[PDB]
Formats: sequence, C-alpha cells, structure tokens
Amino acid sequence: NNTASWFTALTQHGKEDLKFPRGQGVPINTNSSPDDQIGYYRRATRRIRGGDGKMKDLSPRWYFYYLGTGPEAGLPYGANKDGIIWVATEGALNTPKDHIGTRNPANNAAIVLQLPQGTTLPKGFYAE
Repeated sequence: NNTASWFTALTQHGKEDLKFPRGQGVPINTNSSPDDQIGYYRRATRRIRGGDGKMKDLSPRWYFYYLGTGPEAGLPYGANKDGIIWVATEGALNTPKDHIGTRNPANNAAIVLQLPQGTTLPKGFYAE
C-alpha cells in the first residue's frame, strides 16, 4: 500500500500556504484524460536535527494526488482540512480517480511537476 504521488513535490520556500485560482494547479500528465484533471495537494512536513541538536522544520513539500487517491483518498472534493488544498481543471469529473491511482516507485519514476504556461503560483513556491 505504497501511496506515493505520481509527481515531484512543490516546495514552499515562503510563508503562504499553497493555493491556486479555480481552474489552475493540476499537474500536466499525458497519461490522463480531461475527465481526470482534479485532485488535491497535501502538505508534507519534515523535521531534521539542526546544527545545534534542536529539531527544526524543513521547508514543507506539497504533493499532488488525484481525487479519490492518496493519503486523503476518502475526502470529497472541497472538503476542508489543514494541509489539503483542492485543484480542478475546467471540464473534470467529480468522481474518484481509481482509474489513475497512485505510483509505485519500484516500477515508475515520478513525473516532474509541470503546469501550463502563466499559472499563478503563490509567492515562494517554484519547485524543480
């Protein structure tokens, strides 16, 4: 039960949470169809031992999962929960993407996360 994202992460280097204007934010995936272009980003925090023994937060990562997949596969679109933000492309179907699912790193590399040109990223986000 791996549940790894199909895509590389967005790294939040600034102080604002991730969010996209309605219609934006779904990563480009040629292995998916217009109906599939909907899901959520989940914040993934990591803590590390700093240079003085005190544990400290690294920059949070935001991983995309298709609707109905991933660590929050049970949440319906729009559900409010800290660390979860929703995205959907024009024309997507509000149905679980059991037809896309999640990635097994043993037999599939992550897709480098790309957005169509001119997407409104928040301050501090550019990643990879």
